[PDB]
Amino acid sequence: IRLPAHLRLQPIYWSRDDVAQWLKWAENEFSLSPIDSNTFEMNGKALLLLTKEDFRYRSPHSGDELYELLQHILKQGP
Ligand SMILES: [Cl-]
Repeated sequence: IRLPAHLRLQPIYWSRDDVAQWLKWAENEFSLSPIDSNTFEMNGKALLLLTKEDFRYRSPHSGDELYELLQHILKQGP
């Protein structure tokens, strides 16, 4: 993945602006339906506490994909 540099940190340290940039990157990188940043106005800590369901309610169309992408990020190697 061509993850942005500042996002190479462990997601537990991502800021709220960092998560804003994360949604921008994914939508562009994976051609996802638009995502409002206001939808996911949170830090990395709070974002990691979300369920794929929660992502979907917040983003009905590209929500679950973001969840799984986040899991890939977290899962460096199987
Ligand atoms: Cl913050």
